[PDB]
Amino acid sequence: MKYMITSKGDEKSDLLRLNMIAGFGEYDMEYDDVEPEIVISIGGDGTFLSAFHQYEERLDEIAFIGIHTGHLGFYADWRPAEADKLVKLLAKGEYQKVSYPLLKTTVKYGKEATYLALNESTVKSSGGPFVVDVVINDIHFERFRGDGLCMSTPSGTTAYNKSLGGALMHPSIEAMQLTEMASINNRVYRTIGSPLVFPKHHVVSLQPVNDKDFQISVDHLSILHRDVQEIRYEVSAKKIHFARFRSFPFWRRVHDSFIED
Amino acid sequence: MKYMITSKGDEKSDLLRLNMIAGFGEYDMEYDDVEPEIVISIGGDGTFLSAFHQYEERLDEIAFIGIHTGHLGFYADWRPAEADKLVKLLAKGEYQKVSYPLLKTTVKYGKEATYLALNESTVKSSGGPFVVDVVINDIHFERFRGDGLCMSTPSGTTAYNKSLGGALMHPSIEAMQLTEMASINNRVYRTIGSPLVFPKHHVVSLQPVNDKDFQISVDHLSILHRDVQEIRYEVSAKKIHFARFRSFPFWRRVHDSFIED
Amino acid sequence: MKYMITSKGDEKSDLLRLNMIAGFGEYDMEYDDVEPEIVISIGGDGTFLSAFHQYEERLDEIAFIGIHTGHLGFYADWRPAEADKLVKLLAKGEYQKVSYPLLKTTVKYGKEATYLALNESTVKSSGGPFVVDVVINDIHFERFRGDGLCMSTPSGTTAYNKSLGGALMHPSIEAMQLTEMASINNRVYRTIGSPLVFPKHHVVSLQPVNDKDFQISVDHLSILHRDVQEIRYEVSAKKIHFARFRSFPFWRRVHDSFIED
Amino acid sequence: MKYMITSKGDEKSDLLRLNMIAGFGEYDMEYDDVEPEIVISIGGDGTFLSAFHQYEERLDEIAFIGIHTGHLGFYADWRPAEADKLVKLLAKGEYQKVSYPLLKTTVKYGKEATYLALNESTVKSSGGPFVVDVVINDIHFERFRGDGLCMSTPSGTTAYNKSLGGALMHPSIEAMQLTEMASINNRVYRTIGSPLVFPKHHVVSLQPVNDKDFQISVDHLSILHRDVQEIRYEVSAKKIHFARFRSFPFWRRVHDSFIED
Ligand SMILES: Cc1nc2c(N)ncnc2n1CCO
Ligand SMILES: Cc1nc2c(N)ncnc2n1CCO
Ligand SMILES: Cc1nc2c(N)ncnc2n1CCO
Ligand SMILES: Cc1nc2c(N)ncnc2n1CCO
Repeated sequence: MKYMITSKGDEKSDLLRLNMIAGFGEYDMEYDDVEPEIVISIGGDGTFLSAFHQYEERLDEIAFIGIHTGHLGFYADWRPAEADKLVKLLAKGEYQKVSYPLLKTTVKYGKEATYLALNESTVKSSGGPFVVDVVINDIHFERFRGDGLCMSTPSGTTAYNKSLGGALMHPSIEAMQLTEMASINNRVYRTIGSPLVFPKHHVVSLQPVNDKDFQISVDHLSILHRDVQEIRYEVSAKKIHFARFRSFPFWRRVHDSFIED
Repeated sequence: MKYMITSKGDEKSDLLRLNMIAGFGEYDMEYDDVEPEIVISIGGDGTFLSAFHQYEERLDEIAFIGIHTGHLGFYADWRPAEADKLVKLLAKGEYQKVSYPLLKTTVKYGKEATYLALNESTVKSSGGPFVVDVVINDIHFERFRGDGLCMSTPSGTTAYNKSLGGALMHPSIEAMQLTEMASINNRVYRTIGSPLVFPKHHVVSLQPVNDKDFQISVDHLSILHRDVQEIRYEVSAKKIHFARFRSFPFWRRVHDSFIED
Repeated sequence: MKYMITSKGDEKSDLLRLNMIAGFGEYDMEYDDVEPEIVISIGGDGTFLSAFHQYEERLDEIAFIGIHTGHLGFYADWRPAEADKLVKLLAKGEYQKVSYPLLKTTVKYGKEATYLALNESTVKSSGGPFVVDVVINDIHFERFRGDGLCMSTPSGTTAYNKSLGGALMHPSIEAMQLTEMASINNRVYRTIGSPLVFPKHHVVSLQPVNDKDFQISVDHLSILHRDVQEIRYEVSAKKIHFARFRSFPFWRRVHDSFIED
Repeated sequence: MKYMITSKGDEKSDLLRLNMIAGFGEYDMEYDDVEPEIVISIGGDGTFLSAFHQYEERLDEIAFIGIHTGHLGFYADWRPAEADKLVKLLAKGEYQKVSYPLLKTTVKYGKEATYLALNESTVKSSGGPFVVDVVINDIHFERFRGDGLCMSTPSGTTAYNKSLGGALMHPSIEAMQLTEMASINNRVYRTIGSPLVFPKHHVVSLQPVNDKDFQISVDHLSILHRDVQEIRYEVSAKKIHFARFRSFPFWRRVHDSFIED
């Protein structure tokens, strides 16, 4: 079927791309980077992240695959030596697909803007103090003061979420996790401190107290939004689909990345 | 139908119990503490915990209710002033039921012993050093050295799990969370550090490295087990059933307990 | 002697200032905000912080006093009701002085710039990834990757240092404490994680690995420095001098601010 | 002069001991394990710890040296290959001595008992809940509820203190650090959470609220004390003296143990 391949841009990732394309030339596979059904990422998890956001409007028609030319990644989790076996099983098809949950972020102004995140979305101040009221399912939960907040996907829990003390969630759990950044807790300002894991259909909204300008990141895209009235987090109805050609368990992927390999 | 009421044992909880029983006497309600369908706990979350383990072999035939004579609890979450309205709606029936996940703990010896936990199960050393190999789904994940480990239910995340840095999970998520106690991480011993959230059907097993004696707790029951070969954690197939007479959201219950009320 | 008074600028702090000045008019006290020997801060700890940096070149000739028109502060630690008793004991003199350690920050370019910090100095990235080599006493200690680093004074440990997990140090200890911000620790990048407390004459230097641009803060002053070659931290030879008119222990000040008052 | 050598008891540590003794036989050195002036520990930090407590009543007449037959230790910080160069410089004398601060622990009953700690002293419950009032310099600081408390020496900060989130202090700082174990913080029970670093002459006392029985550890000695009325912590007037034959900085020792070697 139709396929395309992105590359980190360095020498080793470009040459591995040209080899798979040539290998794909020996099968009924059409290269099409406009309406592809297979998207192969060669490089790292960041290269995978860019491939995800390049085709985030066609998520239900694509099965992603990641190849890591460097260290092992949680998304680019196949060694370059498996490329020739990869193009082989990709051309036959009949493979199985695995789906991971995504995070929807809505930004309301004085107008709206929606985004999808494969890892996490963070909110910080535009320079001054960061103060937001945290509203869970329309119930005011807390007034947060500190550096910022981070809402992570399940598979995103191994990224920025881990550095903030968040838990690692298996990606089969449809949920989202909220962690704090350098919260100030004293006699008069109190946060929950613990990370919070929210299930599907739970809406977490951040509302400004004074400053209405926040530096909002979604994966590696960080944009200063101005005159913000609300930031809404919830598990997305959309899922990212992976092509599965063998068994590489998430917990094993966690072990290899943080314990030793 | 059949019902029973447990009490913390102090004066205020005993008198509230006798009042509900007398109120129940005005309805078609038979007091039966052998095969009850309604179990009312009056006191605190600990009183609720004892009521749970008193009838853990009849979990599918019972809807639990907790009344807090002291501070608000996550299980005993109804004020004593709601007792007369409680006995009223309990007698009519037609109420809705809410189910929370439970944790199964299996202990293997040189023989087996199984337990159910409403909050958490912890493992510690019998005095010496605590060292276990952590095996997730038959894959060796890590060798843990430290004070001990804690596997928490979703609703149990607000108890001991919270004190160890674990996240707070909404109890509609069928999962279990593993946290570390004072892990030693250096050049040669490394743990994941982050809490781990496991979905249904994921089996986490602890295996001894040297000492085969561990102090194992299950909720408030702590027993020294000897000649242990394995400790297996997994989400239980059984669930605890609550009677729901109005709306008291979990996140609201979290706010009232840790932010302010 | 010579004195001056700064104010937060709001109504209550301005009027308390005019009252103390009028009270000072009944004594041999000359108002001089150019070469003062007494500097009174009325407002909050931030107002005190501005008063410190306004006269940081005359630190050895000044005894500072802070009055809090709002909540209790660690520097502005005297209630407005003590103002008339304050001006009284300040005019007589013969009071005792207390000294707190300060932090010296040196920035080297491709040129040098030095600063003094009463609370802390932080280093972060100019947008991209923050990576620095940490060199303690000319010995390379670690390569830090994460959000940033914070070096705190003893009295500054109750501010940003506390939010990052740092310890609270009694200000009679001449030392400085370094804490991490959202460090990434995996198989290939490892930080110490624990906060580090350095004594006098220990030099901690940060050196760039790739990006030479860092957003450096010193108390509430945050400046983007460009083409940076080194950042040097060490306990300053200078100390801030407080006027002591009664006993308000630091640990008591910690209790009142974080436990309850 | 007079000297003695302790050994871990395994084969490699025993043989290295007999070699140094034979090497000492070529010098004016008398083996005396009753009134030694040199105490050499061969094994690990635990072997060093036992050597410290074996001669804790003669601390001012002894210069300790540690040799690690296994991994590098913070006290046993000299490789076995340096033994022949060690016995050489030890016999000549004229070496320099380095002193580290120690922690004094006093236990009051309904009678008193005092102890010295090279690493730390911990207090925990005898099975039930651990609740103590924390009194700093006769001022009630907090009511602690949780697993227990740990007061660490400067050099002890790299041991149990590190696992609890405490900071690493350079041992030239005469101070002690208090850390919390799994504290419960909610609406009604609040602890400081942050570790606390106390200077010389600051007295930290723990007082029972209900249970008067506590499991108290001092380094590796753990004893159940009964009918306890008070536990007093303070920096000891005594110091441990090390023989210094070259330069092995503490921060370098920290790097080798936790970063990589
Ligand atoms: C892009 C990315 N996604 C990640 C993830 N889900 N878990 C761990 N690491 C990750 N990275 C590398 C930058 O943090
Ligand atoms: C018995 C109990 N269960 C709890 C829970 N699930 N969350 C918070 N607190 C709890 N308690 C009180 C003792 O910790
Ligand atoms: C200006 C300031 N200094 C502080 C300090 N040393 N400890 C706690 N709080 C402090 N504040 C208030 C802003 O954090
Ligand atoms: C006996 C000992 N003392 C230590 C110390 N001061 N720092 C790190 N590790 C240490 N050990 C080994 C057991 O934790």
